[PDB]
Amino acid sequence: MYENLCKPIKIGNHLVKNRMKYAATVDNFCDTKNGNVIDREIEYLRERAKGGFGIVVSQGGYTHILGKGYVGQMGLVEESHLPGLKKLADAINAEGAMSIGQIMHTGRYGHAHEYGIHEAIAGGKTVGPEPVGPTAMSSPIKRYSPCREMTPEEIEEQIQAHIVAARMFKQTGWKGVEVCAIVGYLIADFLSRWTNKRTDKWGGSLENRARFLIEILKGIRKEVGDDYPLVMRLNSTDLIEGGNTDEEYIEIAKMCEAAVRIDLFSITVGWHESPGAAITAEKRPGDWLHLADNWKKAGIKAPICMAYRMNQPDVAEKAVAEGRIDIWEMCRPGIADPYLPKKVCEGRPEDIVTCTACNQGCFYYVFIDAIMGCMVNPRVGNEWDPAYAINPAAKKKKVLVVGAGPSGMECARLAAVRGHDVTIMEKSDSIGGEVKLGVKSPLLYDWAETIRYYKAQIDKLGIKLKLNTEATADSIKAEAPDVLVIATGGKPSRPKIEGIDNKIVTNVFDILEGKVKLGDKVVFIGGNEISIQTAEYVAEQGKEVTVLEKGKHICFDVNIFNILQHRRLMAKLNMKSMTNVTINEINDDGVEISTAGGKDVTIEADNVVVAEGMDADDALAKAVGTKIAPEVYSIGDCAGVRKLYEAIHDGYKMGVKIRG
Ligand SMILES: CC(C)(COP(=O)(O)OP(=O)(O)OC[C@H]1O[C@@H](n2cnc3c(N)ncnc32)[C@H](O)[C@@H]1OP(=O)(O)O)[C@@H](O)C(=O)NCCC(=O)NCCSC(=O)c1ccc2ccccc2c1
Ligand SMILES: Cc1cc2nc3c(=O)[nH]c(=O)nc-3n(C[C@H](O)[C@H](O)[C@H](O)COP(=O)(O)OP(=O)(O)OC[C@H]3O[C@@H](n4cnc5c(N)ncnc54)[C@H](O)[C@@H]3O)c2cc1C
Ligand SMILES: Cc1cc2nc3c(=O)[nH]c(=O)nc-3n(C[C@H](O)[C@H](O)[C@H](O)COP(=O)(O)O)c2cc1C
Ligand code: SF4
Repeated sequence: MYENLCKPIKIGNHLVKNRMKYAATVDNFCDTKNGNVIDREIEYLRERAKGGFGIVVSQGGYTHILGKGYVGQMGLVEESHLPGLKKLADAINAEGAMSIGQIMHTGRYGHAHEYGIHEAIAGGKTVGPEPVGPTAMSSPIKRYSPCREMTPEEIEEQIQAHIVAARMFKQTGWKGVEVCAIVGYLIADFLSRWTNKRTDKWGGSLENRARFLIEILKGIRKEVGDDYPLVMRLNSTDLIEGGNTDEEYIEIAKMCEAAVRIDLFSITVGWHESPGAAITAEKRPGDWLHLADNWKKAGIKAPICMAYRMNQPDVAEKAVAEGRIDIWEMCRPGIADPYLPKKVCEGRPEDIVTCTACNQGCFYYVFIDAIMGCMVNPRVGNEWDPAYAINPAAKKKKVLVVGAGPSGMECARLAAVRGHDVTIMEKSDSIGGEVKLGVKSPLLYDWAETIRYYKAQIDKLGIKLKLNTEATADSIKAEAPDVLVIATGGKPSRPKIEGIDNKIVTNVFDILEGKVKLGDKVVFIGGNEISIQTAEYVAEQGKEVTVLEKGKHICFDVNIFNILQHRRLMAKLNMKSMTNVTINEINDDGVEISTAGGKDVTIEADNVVVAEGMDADDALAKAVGTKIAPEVYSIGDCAGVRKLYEAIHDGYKMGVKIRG
């Protein structure tokens, strides 16, 4: 089934069992006080190695405190870091994965001041805690603070720190070393003409900008020796106006191959300051592969790997078959499903927990300096935690799950995996709940992969699925289960708006279930994530859509990464939006609003969607109490409206805790 992806490959002298590589992922799982590797990190990475990845990369470790860019970033500076690095290599290696350690000074993106640092020693001098770069400059975005210009002594010290980092990996049993020269971190800062205005030997010509990197590479090669695998990450495109050209990145790669033997090139897209889409759902699998072709035709010797929205095994298999890339590299597909390679090579891709590119538990949580999680994978960061262990149930119980939404389906899946006798009662003709409605939205196409996964799991686990079956107090009593799990989700709210009872008024459920025929002018009251995604579905059908928000911003419940993707799509779809508006009335003609400036205006509509929020659909839970069955639980939105992350996590927590 996946002959090309499951084919072995030599990386330097080391033979890798397949073409699937798990990419570097800073997750804030390391000790925030000192950069030490701890059990949370060991177990996270051990699971990707158990999952069958041929190559497992560590997160990028800072070579100096000023280069620490995440609250729990791994350190590569002191002798005290060596024990944890050994423990991490042993855990990855024992699984038969090639352990590769990554070196990553975050440069201009450093946040030492926020991590309780007020002073440090750099280039033999006491300096402030500000981030460092080849040139003193500011960032076009708030997140990153103005950087200080490194002295040549600081530049020389960093080459030495990179060599030391490489030595630390080799002595602790790591099978290879990866130099992170991407996305706007320190090396990428010296490489790009946008960030490097230096007039000495470290900037100017392309060779001068590449000198820091070449010196780091030459230094590492001399230290680790000729037989040790030395790999690297380099941009194929920075998506920065005034940055380096795509051909320039190829010329840099050729400078690297000419100085040291490079055993693998990981090719990347964008900088964190890039205004364009790189990793969102706007990018489909294979949208970046032409870049790999250009590296191949330029004559790059070393094997090449590429990630960047490559979440589909069929797209990657073809890419490797055609020799476009030698290795399918991935980060978020491996966060979502650490067993993706084991599933690919056993020929069971219907079992894959696909990454939906929601950027919540991964990108968002890490950038807001929180412990990394995952929407579709509740085990992310919890692999080390005994409360998340999946153990067979001693005595089998009759488990009744009410509702085939994501919380109910995750609970049912875990309870059946652990050996319970599980039944799901679903009031509609299909599974998925609000996920089934959401999949109609332009950016939520990968939600069909979530429906596919659960449908295949229910089948395989022998869960008794009862569709078109509304659970009532009497049908529960007839079923007589040992455990009742209520997962009836949420329902659109009905705020106290004048003229809400008007026939022009509809809701998000009616739109997405096809229970309403819409006109040409459609007006949405509410600017939350759900309202926006239903509005985007309506506008994509070539209709005139206006979104009215009483609060200060639209997409107020949307994470920082997805905010941009909605701005781009609402512009492309010619969508109108108004914030700080007072909704006065809904009438036959549309909705009467008063702006914050005091202007009374009529928003003309054929349909008015009242989408201000969701209420818990808890009527069943209130009707039956806590005594209808020996154990009664409410999970997901019916227990209090939250979002998908909390629904899938509630489901998992419920499924693992059902006792025997
Ligand atoms: C989520 C951000 C990281 C930060 O956003 P934030 O809201 O925190 O920005 P800020 O607080 O500074 O406010 C700036 C304003 O501009 C907007 N904005 C922020 N970043 C922007 C941007 N990059 N382009 C255009 N506009 C941007 C933002 O919505 C906001 O609007 P406002 O609320 O009305 O003031 C954002 O810059 C962003 O999504 N950038 C694109 C990320 C990207 O594609 N990177 C390359 C692919 S990922 C990659 O290769 C990589 C490599 C190493 C990594 C290591 C660790 C973690 C991730 C890594 C990823
Ligand atoms: C258009 C849209 C877009 C969204 N976008 C996002 C997003 O981008 N990010 C995010 O985090 N969240 C998003 N959400 C919210 C997210 O989908 C929900 O939070 C999540 O589905 C809640 O899961 P749940 O299992 O608790 O409930 P539900 O998904 O609502 O499932 C409940 C299920 O129970 C069934 N049911 C109800 N009563 C009974 C009964 N008595 N007997 C039997 N079955 C019954 C229903 O038919 C349904 O299948 C979106 C929702 C919608 C509608
Ligand atoms: C939470 C998170 C942390 C990341 N940390 C690193 C890192 O330490 N080093 C690195 O080179 N890339 C890092 N990346 C980038 C990924 O390795 C990957 O190249 C990128 O997310 C695109 O691939 P994908 O679509 O498979 O996720 C990170 C990405 C995420 C989601
Ligand atoms: S949190 Fe969302 S984007 Fe990140 S790995 Fe999980 S499903 Fe993918």
